[PDB]
Amino acid sequence: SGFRKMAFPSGKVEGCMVQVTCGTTTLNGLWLDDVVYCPRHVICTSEDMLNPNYEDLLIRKSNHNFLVQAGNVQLRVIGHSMQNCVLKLKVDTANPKTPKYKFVRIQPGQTFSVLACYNGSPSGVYQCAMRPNFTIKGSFLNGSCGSVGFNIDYDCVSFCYMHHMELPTGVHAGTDLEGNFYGPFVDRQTAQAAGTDTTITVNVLAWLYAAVINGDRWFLNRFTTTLNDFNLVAMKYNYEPLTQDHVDILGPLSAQTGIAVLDMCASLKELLQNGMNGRTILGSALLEDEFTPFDVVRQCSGVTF
Amino acid sequence: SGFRKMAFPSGKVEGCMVQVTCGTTTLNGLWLDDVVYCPRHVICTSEDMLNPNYEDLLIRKSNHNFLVQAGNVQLRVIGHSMQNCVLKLKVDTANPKTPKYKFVRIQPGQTFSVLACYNGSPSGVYQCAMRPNFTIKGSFLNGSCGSVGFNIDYDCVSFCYMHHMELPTGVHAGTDLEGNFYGPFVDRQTAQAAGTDTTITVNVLAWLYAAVINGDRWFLNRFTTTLNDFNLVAMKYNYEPLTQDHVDILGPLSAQTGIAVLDMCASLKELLQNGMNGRTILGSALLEDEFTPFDVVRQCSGVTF
Ligand SMILES: C[C@@H](O)CC(=O)N(c1ccc(C(C)(C)C)cc1)[C@@H](C(=O)NC1CCCCC1)c1cccnc1
Ligand SMILES: C[C@@H](O)CC(=O)N(c1ccc(C(C)(C)C)cc1)[C@@H](C(=O)NC1CCCCC1)c1cccnc1
Repeated sequence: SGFRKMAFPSGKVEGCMVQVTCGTTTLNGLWLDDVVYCPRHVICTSEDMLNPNYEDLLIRKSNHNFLVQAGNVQLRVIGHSMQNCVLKLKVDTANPKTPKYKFVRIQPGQTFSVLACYNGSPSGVYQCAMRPNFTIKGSFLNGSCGSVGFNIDYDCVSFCYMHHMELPTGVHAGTDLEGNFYGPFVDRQTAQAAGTDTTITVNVLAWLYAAVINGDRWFLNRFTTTLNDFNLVAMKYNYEPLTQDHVDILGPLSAQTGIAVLDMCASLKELLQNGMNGRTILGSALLEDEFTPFDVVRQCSGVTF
Repeated sequence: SGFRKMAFPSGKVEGCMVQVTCGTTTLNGLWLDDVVYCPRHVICTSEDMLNPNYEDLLIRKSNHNFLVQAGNVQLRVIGHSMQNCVLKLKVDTANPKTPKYKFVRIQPGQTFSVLACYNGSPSGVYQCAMRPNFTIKGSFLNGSCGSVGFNIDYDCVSFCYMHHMELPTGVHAGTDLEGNFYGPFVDRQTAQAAGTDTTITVNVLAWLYAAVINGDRWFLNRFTTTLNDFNLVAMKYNYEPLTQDHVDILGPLSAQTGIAVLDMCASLKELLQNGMNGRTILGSALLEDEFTPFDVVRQCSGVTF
């Protein structure tokens, strides 16, 4: 029993973290096979942050201008290239600790673990969701750039996020491992606004099922609703519209608990319209939306890796 | 910026997890040097759970009755002994992945990371506090027994918790790595009550400092208070009494923020007496007490390992 924001075991990713230095700027890189991946803004100076021309700045850099350090050993950089917003540094040694891996571009509302690093060394690990507005609410200090987000399936690490920047609002923005930003953000020090941050409705429902599984059920009500009726409520409260795909994804939890998805929607509707009256659900006084239906099944079934 | 419940990187502990089977019971063990540590109730059957005589049950077990498996390789058990509530299985191979480690018995209110495991394989990692009543509110399913809790200081793993049981209330109980339970709990299937679960006052204050550091400050009030006056409020709300030791431990955060500790106590007093009026602090609608002053400084300073 019990329900916690649980990250994946981070060891397979720890063995891939390296330090990348270019000039006076150091950040984190990801060493898989003989390629080190890192944010291209490693080539930026104080001058460059406001409006960098990355192609022009890159041209002034040769292989020997990138120092890559794994622990205390120095990798030899034998090639470099820019792919969208990431740099790919070819090194002369394949990482002996390279796990089975894939690069994946995740959908908004999906979750992943972040291994926060500084100077190529791991600091901690925590679970995140890609917000509907393509930000993440992480914990990142100066130098955390190039830390990665990932999921693990048995023995395979799916890398889905590289950290690039903090917005002036204090939320975080970054790329997939092909260097394409999630959302409309760009890697320059300019004012950038995130859009409206809506709540991931299918995730809240999954967490309500997790609560029922754990015995927390004061919120189960006497009503049902319809998809269209519920979504009238979701829109007023900045919740993502619920679709039949979402209902289908909740199927396994619905079957485990015997609670029809639309019945749980009606409970959520009453929760949105009346609040929680000073009660808690799974130790929280807010409706939590950073657990997917898969996350719930994993933690309530004990899937290992 | 940002503040998250952050666990330590778990790789050094992943390399120490093994599977221990005795008869039909399998759980997790911890393999350090040539010793495997695990809960002694691995020797229990269905019969034994209500009132086991562990000494008598142990006598019926020889070295070859313990199967220890690390990944898919079998360790040879060349000795066994009971130390309080843990079994120590001497194996013929020292773990090549043994990290620098220590066994530590932590104080109530201190935090640690838990690497939840099943069948010797890691499932996830999360941050926990040892409650004042010596329970932990974890996420543990059947078979999680022998999963460990730990802190890391640079290169040294301090093991402080081994999971043994779930109470009928759904909270969790376990031992240090010498097999002494935290709290009054025993390893048998009998009704066991935790006492009153009080709030870790010094941890709430630390988290309030984390909020100020992060720009969340609507709760800073115009009052101050005294230690004795504040503690009158703490007692009404089941908060741990605050001591001058606690004030001293908060010194670094007080100096970083320029907010005297007793001023923050007065803000907390108003928060306890008036609630949060539907506002949030660091994304929470409750007062969070599972961050120590050290945890806050680490996450707000970027200490790596
Ligand atoms: C240094 C780099 O290795 C990693 C790094 O930490 N940061 C970073 C610094 C410059 C850049 C440029 C692309 C502008 C060059 C990109 C990221 C800062 C950061 O984003 N500051 C923002 C702040 C408001 C807008 C301007 C930049 C940071 C701090 C905390 C968490 N995450 C990130
Ligand atoms: C099987 C063992 O390897 C690990 C294990 O998972 N559990 C365990 C089972 C028996 C025992 C005895 C000491 C009684 C033999 C100790 C622990 C159960 C558990 O505690 N059930 C409680 C339930 C109410 C009171 C009776 C025992 C569990 C489930 C979920 C989380 N944590 C633990």
